[PDB]
Amino acid sequence: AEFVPPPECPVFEPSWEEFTDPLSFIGRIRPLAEKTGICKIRPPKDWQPPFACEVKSFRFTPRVQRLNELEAMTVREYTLQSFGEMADNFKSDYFNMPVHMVPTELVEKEFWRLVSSIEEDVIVEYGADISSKDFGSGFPVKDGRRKILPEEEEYALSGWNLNNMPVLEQSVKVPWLYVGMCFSSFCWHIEDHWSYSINYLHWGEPKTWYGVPSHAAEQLEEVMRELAPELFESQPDLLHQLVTIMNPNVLMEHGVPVYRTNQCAGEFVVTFPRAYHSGFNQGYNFAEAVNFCT
Ligand SMILES: O=C(O)CCNc1cc(N2CCCN(C(=O)CO)CC2)nc(-c2ccccn2)n1
Ligand SMILES: [Mn+2]
Repeated sequence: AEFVPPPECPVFEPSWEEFTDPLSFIGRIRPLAEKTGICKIRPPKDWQPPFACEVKSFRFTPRVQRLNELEAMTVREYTLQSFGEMADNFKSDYFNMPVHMVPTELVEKEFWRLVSSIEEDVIVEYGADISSKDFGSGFPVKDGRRKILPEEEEYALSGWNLNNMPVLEQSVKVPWLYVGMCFSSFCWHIEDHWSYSINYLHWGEPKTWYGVPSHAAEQLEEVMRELAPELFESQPDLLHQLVTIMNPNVLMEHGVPVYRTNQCAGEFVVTFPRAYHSGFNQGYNFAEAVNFCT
């Protein structure tokens, strides 16, 4: 009856030698991680980049998300502080306990119950698709728009700085920010041009991920087309991906391999080419993501 968590995706804790270059490291872990779609990377313990966003002027209007909008078939400005105050108040009121005491398995189980619930309409807000050009990237950048301390220059030049990832494909982009709260989510989808993606959680409560390897991409799309609303069945992928929310247990019951992970603060998540992925936030957090080429 209740949610059965998918198996855990691979977690890598590279040494300082293996942490020298991201593309080299991702290429060596590819034989395993591409069989799970997503993977988690924990940097060395002393690798702690400072949060470099202009928090004094950071303002945004988040988007409203109704969890059961598909089942039921049916805009305030915040600062970073005011959104976090709303986010913590929502979670502590909903679970009747401090936000840091709510188990991740409980938020996960309750999230998927609310998505399919008809008698309970839960509505959250998500600060999504905030460009790193608006208020700066979460990573220090030698832009000249903000001071970089000597202890922060190694992070401004690091290859794991998402602003330093290669983004140009060989033929004949900047990171985006996401301010999450409890139950704010993103549905199943693949990146444009089947591109890689790397995600870094700067701070806050964990972000729960679900991933499907690329070898099962067609199987997921077939299951989606079979069970998604018939009114959205003939929609193109770029538009259907806006409303492709589906319980992972439903995919697993149809033979789709699904892996999960809890991305905690200071940890990376890499999605491989054509790896369908979805997830939700356990609470107030801040993430940065960019597509990169190999
Ligand atoms: O929350 C994170 O830390 C990043 C999760 N990853 C996203 C998030 C995203 N936002 C936020 C969630 C709502 N939402 C969807 O649910 C449909 O995707 C769309 C807007 N949009 C994308 C995306 C879109 C088009 C092509 C590639 N990617 N990826
Ligand atoms: Mn995406």
